[PDB]
This record gives sequence, structure tokens and C-alpha cells, in this order.
Amino acid sequence: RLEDLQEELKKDVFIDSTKLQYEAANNVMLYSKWLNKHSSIKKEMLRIEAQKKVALKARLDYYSFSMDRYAAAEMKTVLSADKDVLKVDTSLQYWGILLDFCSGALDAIKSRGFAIKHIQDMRAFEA
Amino acid sequence: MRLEDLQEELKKDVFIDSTKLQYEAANNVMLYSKWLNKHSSIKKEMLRIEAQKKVALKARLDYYSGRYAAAEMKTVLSADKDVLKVDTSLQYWGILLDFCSGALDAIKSRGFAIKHIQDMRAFEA
Amino acid sequence: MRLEDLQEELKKDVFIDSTKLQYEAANNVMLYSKWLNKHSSIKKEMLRIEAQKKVALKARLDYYSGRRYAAAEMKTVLSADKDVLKVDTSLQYWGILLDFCSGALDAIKSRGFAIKHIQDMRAFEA
Amino acid sequence: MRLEDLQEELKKDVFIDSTKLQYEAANNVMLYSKWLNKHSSIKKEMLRIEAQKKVALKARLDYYSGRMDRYAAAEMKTVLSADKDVLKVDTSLQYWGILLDFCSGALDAIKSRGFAIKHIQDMRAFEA
Amino acid sequence: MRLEDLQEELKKDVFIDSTKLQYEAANNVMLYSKWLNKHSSIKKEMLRIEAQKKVALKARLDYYSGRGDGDEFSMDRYAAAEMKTVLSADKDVLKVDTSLQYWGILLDFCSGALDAIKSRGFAIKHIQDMRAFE
Amino acid sequence: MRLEDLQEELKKDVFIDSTKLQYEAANNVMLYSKWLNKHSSIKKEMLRIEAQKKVALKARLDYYSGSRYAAAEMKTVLSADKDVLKVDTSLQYWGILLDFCSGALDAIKSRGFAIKHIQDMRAFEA
Amino acid sequence: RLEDLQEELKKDVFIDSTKLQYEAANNVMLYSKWLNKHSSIKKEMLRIEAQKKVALKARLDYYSGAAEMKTVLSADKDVLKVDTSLQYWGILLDFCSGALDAIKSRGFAIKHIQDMRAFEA
Repeated sequence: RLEDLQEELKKDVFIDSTKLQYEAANNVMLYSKWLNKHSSIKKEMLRIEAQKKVALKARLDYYSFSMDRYAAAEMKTVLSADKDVLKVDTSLQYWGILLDFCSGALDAIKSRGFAIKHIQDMRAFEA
Repeated sequence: MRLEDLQEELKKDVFIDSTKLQYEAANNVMLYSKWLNKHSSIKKEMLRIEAQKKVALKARLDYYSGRYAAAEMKTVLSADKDVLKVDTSLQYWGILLDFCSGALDAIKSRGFAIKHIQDMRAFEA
Repeated sequence: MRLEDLQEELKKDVFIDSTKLQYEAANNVMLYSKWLNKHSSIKKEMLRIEAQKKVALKARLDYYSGRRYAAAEMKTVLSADKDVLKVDTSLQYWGILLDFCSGALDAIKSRGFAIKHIQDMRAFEA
Repeated sequence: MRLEDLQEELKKDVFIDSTKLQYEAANNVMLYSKWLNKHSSIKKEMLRIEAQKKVALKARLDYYSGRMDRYAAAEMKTVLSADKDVLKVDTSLQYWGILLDFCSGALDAIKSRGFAIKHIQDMRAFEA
Repeated sequence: MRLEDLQEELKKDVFIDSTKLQYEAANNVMLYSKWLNKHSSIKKEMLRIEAQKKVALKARLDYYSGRGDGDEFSMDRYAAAEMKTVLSADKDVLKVDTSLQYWGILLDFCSGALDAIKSRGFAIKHIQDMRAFE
Repeated sequence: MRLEDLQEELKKDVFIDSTKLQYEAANNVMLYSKWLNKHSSIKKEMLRIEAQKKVALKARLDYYSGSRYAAAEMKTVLSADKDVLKVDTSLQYWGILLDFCSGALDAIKSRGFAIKHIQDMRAFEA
Repeated sequence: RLEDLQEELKKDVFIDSTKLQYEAANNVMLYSKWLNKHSSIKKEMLRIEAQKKVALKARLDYYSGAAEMKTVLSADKDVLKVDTSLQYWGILLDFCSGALDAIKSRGFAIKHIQDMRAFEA
């Protein structure tokens, strides 16, 4: 669910100032974590994307004598590759939204790491 | 190669030993090297498979052209079993390569984080 | 040249001799030079091969144009051409080498920074 | 000019005389100038050749456009790319482009050699 | 202005008189100014020429499009991609563009120059410190 | 405003009175303010003029879309438009002033550093 | 108003040498003051920027009933007004960035002058 990722990133970006020191190392770990999410979403999408391509050919074959005789009307009833591919594709757009969220997450962590260094510096400035 | 295994490897790599910050700085540059090497080898493989794919594409094009609508050829072939398989492979490596690019970004910023932490320590002094 | 051998060379190069952190600092700039030279020479080679490819392409265009391929297919088929595929494969390979060398130069520049950082942590230890 | 000779020149230039770390520091800025000068002049040459190429392209375009052999226009783009006179001039231009990229690298190199120099000076200050 | 002459000027400028390391430090900032001034004036000129170039391009487009350039007309009918090529070949346009690009080269040289003066200033401080070390 | 006059003013500003190295340090920060002020006001003006230009562009676009201007070429012809060319020339000119002022702020910051360095050479002769 | 920020910074950067001591502490307070200005300005611009996106979408609809769509919409009086505002705040923000740079280095100049005093001793 997207909301759960929103809540997760939200929780993650907050900084504990005394372990501002701890947080610097931990900052790189968030990057890793979200990178992993990123790749897995892409991986999933690729598989589903692959599936859609095959479904299209099958439906294409359906829709467009001498040679075997396949019953066109039962082909139509049984195959429903339109309904099914389209359904799965709707799902795929959902994942596209997730992937866009993960991109936002990495931009966020990179700049959080900078903000962290900045605050450390403004403190050193107060000194 | 498996993407999950690269994920776990990067995971291991990004961890920082606070007591060995100096070591980690040098090893950080070594990590940069390691992932750069992974990167180049993955792209190399993908390039080879890409050549194979260009050939599969030509062969299937021949099949479909009768050597059926001209326009449908693009769709069907894009969907061609053999082509779909080789293309799937190629795209998979493309995903690995993108992961390695992310990895190099990660190591570069880990190196910066390292400098930052050193600074917060000298500040504590 | 082999990409793997450049990988091993860079691998060797990035290793740091801590007592000759001092030596390495000067030696670090020399590494930059070495890889920059490699870098340029690779592009140079690729440019020559690229020129050859352009001629091959014209020949294949002639081949395909009949001087029964479809014009869009002309693009596809020619891209698939054995000879063109071979020369292009080579050219792209060199492109990979070039990208590796770009990575190498980034690597040495930051190794130089890491070196200064370590020097500083030492003076801190003092 | 030859690329390898620039490679050797940069090679010689980047070497550091540690006692004349002091001399080298001043000389370091002079190196920047020298390569900067090389840099602008190569681009200048390339610019002239680039103009020539554009004219050659039009000329070859005319040849190819029928204004000997009859090439389809998208294919005209391909064939003209094959243009021996054009190919020669472009190849040349790109060669200078290679030189230019090398000089950009060189200036980056001198900038950081200057930093390395300060670093070494600091390790010297460290032995104290 | 000539690029080679700017090369010689910068060459002269970057040289350091060590006893007047003191003089040079102040003079170093003055050099920045001098080249900054050069810099801006060069860009200014190029901008004027750039405006001129834009007009030439429209005129040549008309020429090439069969729309005429004064009492002169291009009996040729150019394809738009070819329009791009042919106009790129435009002798008058090529001349003005060549000029403009030349000034662009001068400008890039001046940017390098300002970088140079900035780092000469740094080298100066560093050297002062190495002097104090002895 | 004229660019040359800014060149002369900056020229005057960057000069250092060594005995009032003390005075100059404080005045150096005041210079920053002055040029920062110049800087912001110039961009503000250019922004207003930029708005005017955007309107001019639309007007000329209308003119050109039906003035017989070709649809693909519109960018070129308009780029050459008398009114547009005038307003754009102005705007770019102010852009030149802005870039000069940025250089100026860089200059004052480093003049401040040079000042600290010289003070140090004085503590140094002792 | 930008001019008023110019006058405020102008007042801020002037240095009282005897209260070089006072000024050092007051210097950090200035940093704070302008940092707060800075953040609040970005926040406002961000809010206005959101509004602009909606205005843009509305105007896009208007215009769609494509490249010229981009040109004309850029010319979009309502969009032009909101963008003008947004850019204005961007100018203020850049000014405040300059201001923070100014206070940081004024702080350095103060330490330096303190040192020349230490020099006569």
C-alpha cells in the first residue's frame, strides 16, 4: 500500500540530534533500503510487463481454409485476454505509482544527508 | 547474477564501522572500485545479448514477413516467444545495471557521510 | 585491451599504502594522468572504428536498397546486418571501456579526497 | 598536433619536485595558464574546420540531393553521413574534439595537483 | 581583440614576485577585477552580434523558403531538415556565427582566467604559510 | 545603468588601503551589502522586463499565426522579430549586469580573505 | 519588499568596534533572524507554487479547448501573474542566502579585527 510507504518514509526522514553522529551512518542505510525497494518494484513490473506482451499476441491472434480449425466463439469466451490483460495492466499502473514514490524517497534521503551535515555545521557555527 | 544478491551485498557494503572510520574511508574507495567493475561487466553482457537479440529480431521478422498486416508485425514480433525471451533477459540486465549505478551513487555519498561524521567527532573534542 | 584487465589495474591502483600516504598523494595525481591518457586513446580508437562503421552502413544501405526489404524494415534489417553488427559491437565495446575510464577518473579524484581525509584523522589522533 | 605528445607533456607536467614543492606551487598556476592557452587555441582551430564541414555538407547535400545517384532523403541523411569529403572533415573535427576533452581533463588535473601540493605541505607541517 | 594576446596577458599576469608576495596579494584581487571587466565586455559584444545573427537567419530562411531576400530569390526548394542543413551552410550566417563563436571562445578563456586568479590567490596564501614554516 | 560604470565602481571598490586594513575589513562587508543590493534589484528589473517580453512574444505569435509564417519555423522568425529582439536584447543585457554582480560578490569575499592573509603577513614580520 | 531587506541587511552589517564584544554575540542572533526569514519565505513560495500548478492546469484546460500551447500558456496572464509573484519570492530567497553568507563572514571579519587588536599587545 502506498500510504504505508508514505508513513514509512515520513518516519525515516526524522533526525535524532544526539545521534546526529549515529544518523550519518544510518543515513546511508536508508538509501540502501529504498534502493532495494526500487529494484524489486522494477523487477516485478518487468515480469508483469512481459506477461502483458504475450497476452496481447494471443488476443491479437484470436481477433485477426486449410489449417487446423479453432472455434472462434468459444475462443472468445474462454480466452478473455482483453479483460484479463487490461486488469493486470491497471495493477501495473499502480506499481508505476509506487516506483515514482521510491524515486521521491531516494531524492529525499540524499538531501536529508545534506541537511544533516548542514545542521551539524550550524551548530559548529554557534560554538 | 541475481538482483536480490546484489541488494544484500550492497546492504552489507553500506554498513559503517564507526571504530574503523579510517579503514572504512579507504575501503570505501575500494567499494567504489568493486561496484564499478560489476557495472562494466554487466553492461558488457547486456551488449552481447543485445547483439544476439538484433539477430533473433531479424530472423523472426523474416518468419512473419513470409520469407498478415505490415503494422501487426511490429506488435506480434514484439510479442514473439524467442524475441520476448531474449528481450526479457536483456531488460533484466538493464535493471541490474541501474542498480549498480545506484550503488555507485551510494558509495560516493557514503564517503561524504564519512567525512561529515569525522567532523562531528572533531567537533565533540 | 580487455575490460576485466582494466578492472584489475584500477583495483590495484585504488589500494592505499598508508605510510606513503605521503607518496600516494603525489602518486595519486600521476594515476589521474595515466587514466586520462587511457581514456583519450580509447575514444580515439572508437572514432576510427566509428568512421569505418559509417562506410559499412552506406554499403549495407545499398545492399538493402537493391543498389525485398521494407523501408522501416530497412532500418531494422540493416541494424541486424552481420558486418554492421560486428563493427558496431566493437564500437559499443569501446564505448564500455570509455565509460569505465570515466569511472576510473572519478575514482582517483575521490581517492585523493579520501587520502586528505585520512591524513586529517591522523593529525587528529596526534 | 598529436594526442600522444600531449599525453607525454601532461605526464611530465604532473610530476612533483618535493623540495620545490615551493617552486612547484607557483609553477603550478603557470601550468594552468599554459594548458588553458592550448585549450582555447585548439577549439579555435576546430571552429574553423567546423565551418568548412558545414559548407562541405551543403555541397555534398547538393551532390546527393540532385540539385548523380538517386538516394531517398532519409537515406540521403545516411549516405551523406557516408560522404568521403564530409567524413574526412568531420573525422578531423572530432579528432580536435578529442584533444579538447583531453585539455579539459588536463585543467582538472592541474587544479587538483595544486590541492595535492597543499596536502603534502600539510603532512610536512605534520612532522613538525 | 585576439585570443593569443589574452593568452600572453594572462601569462604575464599569473607570474608571482615573491617579495612582493605582499604586493601581489593586493594586486591579485585587482587582476580578478580586470579580467572580470574583460569578461563582461566580451559577452556584451557577443550579445550584440548575436542579435545581428538572428536577423540574418530569418532573412536566409526567407531566401531558402522561396519567400525572397530583397530582390533576390533562391530558385531552390529545401526540405525542412535540409532547411536546417542549407541554412547552416549560409555563408553570411556562417560568417556571423563564426564571429559569435569566436567571442564565445574568448569568454570561455576569461572564465578559465578568473578560475586561475582565484587559485593564484590560494597558492599565494599557501606559499606565505610555507614561508612562515621555515 | 551601464556595465562599464559597474566595472569602474568595482575597480574602485576592490583596491586595498593597507593601513586601513583595519578600516577596510569592515568596509569590505559593507561592499558586500551594496553589491548584493545592486544584484537583487537588477534581477528584479529583469524579471519585470521578462514579463513584458513574454507578452510581446504572445502578441508576435498571434501576429505570425494569422501577419504567411510556416508553423515549424515560427520559433526562428519570431526569434528575429524587431520588437521581440529589442526587448530580449535589453533583458539579456540586464542578465549580463547580473552575472557581473555575481562575479563582484565572489570578488569581495576573496578580497576579505586576502585581507586576512596580509594581516597575517604583518603578524609574521615580528 | 526587497528594498526593505536591503536596508535591514545594510543596518545589520555595520560594525561597532567597541562592542566588538557585544557584536560577536549579536552576530549569531542575526544569523538566526535571517535564517528564520529565509525559511518562512521558502514556505510561502512553496505554497504559492502549489497554487501555480493548479492555475497552470486550469489554463492548460482553457488552452486545450501543443508547442504553441507551451508558448501561449507561458504568456498566460493569470499564470504570468502567479509566476511573477513566485519568482519574486525566489529573488527574496536568493537575497536571504546572500544575507546568511554575509553574517557568517562578518563574524569572521570580527574575529580578524579582534586579532589585530591582539597584535598591538
